[PDB]
Amino acid sequence: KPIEIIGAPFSKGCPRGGVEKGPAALRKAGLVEKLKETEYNVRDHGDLAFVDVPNDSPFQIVKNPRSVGKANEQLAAVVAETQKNGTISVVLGGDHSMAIGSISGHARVHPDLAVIWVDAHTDINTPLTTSSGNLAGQPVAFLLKELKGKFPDVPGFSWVTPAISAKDIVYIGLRDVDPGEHYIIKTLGIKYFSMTEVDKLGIGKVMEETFSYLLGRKKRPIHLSFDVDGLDPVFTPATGTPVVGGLSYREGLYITEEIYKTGLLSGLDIMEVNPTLGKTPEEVTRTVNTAVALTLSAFGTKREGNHKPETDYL
Ligand SMILES: [Mn+2]
Ligand SMILES: [Mn+2]
Repeated sequence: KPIEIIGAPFSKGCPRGGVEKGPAALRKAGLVEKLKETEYNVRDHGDLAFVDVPNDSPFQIVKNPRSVGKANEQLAAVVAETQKNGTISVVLGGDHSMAIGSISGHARVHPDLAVIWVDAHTDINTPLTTSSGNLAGQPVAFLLKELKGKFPDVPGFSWVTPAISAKDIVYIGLRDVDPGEHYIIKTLGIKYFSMTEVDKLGIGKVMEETFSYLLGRKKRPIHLSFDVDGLDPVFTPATGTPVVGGLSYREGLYITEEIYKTGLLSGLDIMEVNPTLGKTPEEVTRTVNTAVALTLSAFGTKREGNHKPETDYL
């Protein structure tokens, strides 16, 4: 099964800049080369070039609506294209607003996909509930069928068509949810494992329940959207919205190892690595290293070890 790396150096999803440098930082560590050592064939699509929309005025409180909408429409096309050729798409973030295009394009080919969203945040604010207007905090609102018509049509997103229902997504790692967002996830009956549930059950039981919920009735493609801020800031400090009390490095790898074992990974997003936000060079190395480790883990690298078949090592 082939892999296609797609860079999304974009940061208009938030006011802070820097996350657009994420793809470069990840590639610098040798991510592409390391992936080629797994049992997957790897193709690098390179980084997408995003055309900035001039005079991109704010739609009400929403910032950079047209630019974000355009970047995501382009990403959606690329991902849909790769999915059509039966390859696994891997999007290297910039900001999480890019999940709109990544998941939308993925859903065009696999409408029955299930989403596992690892994040400290729900990123489900709507243009009407957001207090900042940052689209990086509203991705899920543009993807859910249940929220269609719950907010005004935003300039640059008419191409969007709600990909999944609130019942096809599972959140893991939540600990910084706005009131409006909490109201939404409760009202919509969305399945989630906040840090409270992770502490209660243990990451082992969390994954067990996550798969039983999403795959119990039918096996289907999995789209893993991973926000590095889902892990505690002591592991992934170089990110824009760090929140204390997060998933450990170990828990993060456990998630990816279990997802690899399902053999259902169809799409993956590695988002929010902002190289300009490390307080030191090492904080960046630390963040990039775990983002890289998570990616390789999603593709077969196991902590117990690995070895190539049909090879008598002795
Ligand atoms: Mn996020
Ligand atoms: Mn986040």
